[PDB]
Amino acid sequence: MKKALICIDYTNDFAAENGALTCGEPARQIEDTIVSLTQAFIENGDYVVFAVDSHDDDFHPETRLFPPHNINGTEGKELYGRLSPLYEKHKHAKNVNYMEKTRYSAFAGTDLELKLRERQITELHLAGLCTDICVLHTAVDAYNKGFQIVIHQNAVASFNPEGHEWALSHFKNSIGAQVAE
Amino acid sequence: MKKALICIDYTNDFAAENGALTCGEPARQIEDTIVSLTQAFIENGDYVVFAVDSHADDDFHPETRLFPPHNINGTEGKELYGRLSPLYEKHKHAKNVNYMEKTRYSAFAGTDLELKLRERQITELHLAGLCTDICVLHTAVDAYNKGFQIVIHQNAVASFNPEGHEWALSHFKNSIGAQVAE
Ligand SMILES: [Zn+2]
Ligand SMILES: [Zn+2]
Repeated sequence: MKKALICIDYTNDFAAENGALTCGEPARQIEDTIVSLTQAFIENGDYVVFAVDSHDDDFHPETRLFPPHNINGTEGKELYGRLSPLYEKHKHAKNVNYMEKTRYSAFAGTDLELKLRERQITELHLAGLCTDICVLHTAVDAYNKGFQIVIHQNAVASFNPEGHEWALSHFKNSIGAQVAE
Repeated sequence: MKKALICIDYTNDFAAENGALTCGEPARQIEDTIVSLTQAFIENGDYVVFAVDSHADDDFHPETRLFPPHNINGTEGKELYGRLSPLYEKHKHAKNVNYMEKTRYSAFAGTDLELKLRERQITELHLAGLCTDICVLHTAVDAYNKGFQIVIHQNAVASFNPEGHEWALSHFKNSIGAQVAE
């Protein structure tokens, strides 16, 4: 179908050794496949959204739960590893969108759905962090919005291995997505 | 602040022994707690929504072909389980009681739940029912994105998957910021 890739929260703070909210080894371990995945989408001309947690704010629900992270302007928010130059190489491309988000789901309070419908996109490929938090919530919205969904299981990770497994099974058995190797 | 209870898919098909999609005993073991909870809300005059899956002749529904028919209209599989059924029948006339059919996992999706919550100025959403890591989870994701305070009644939710159940309760507490009440 018409395809888009949503590349979620692959930042320093979520992957880096001293990431302010780091997921650690599982997150860095996917670096190579998510970079290839994204590059491939970009080069084939498919729509690619870098959906990135963005924080300035005692009104944000997460300020109760978590340390400061993915703060606007800081190195923690930058895309991790080889994904940062991939993006910098392509940030002007028509089929590349850098989209700041304020909740776990890439859809919530954003214009992602608007952009996807403009482009008549019908299949949404999901990659990034975490499998059972931002990828999950995104997939829940995608599901309830009627999109076909592809989870790239070697391009997602979580700190919690059980959550990771649980999520992949949820995507397969409840959401009816395709979980791709 | 103003409270409502969303009592999710506590039906024969999801709880009974012979249920088309039963979670089995753990769904049956919460009957007393979920009935006491729901009755407490009803009698206190708080808003209560029985949110019930209603489907399976539509090859357009994502669920058909990929799940056996369940909570089908007219069938006693759709009936509330156990003592929840006579509680509902006794109060179904009440202004603070609503029966709401839903067609996806989340109680918000394609329903007028949010409309009704706004009208009643509900600020805090209490969730109970089945399954912890499916319908309860999807309802909670939506509730979270729509800005509600969320209370999960741990002893009034259950899943057919024990690992999913535990995972979900930590998710609600730690990611969604819900109160997980015991
Ligand atoms: Zn954040
Ligand atoms: Zn169903």
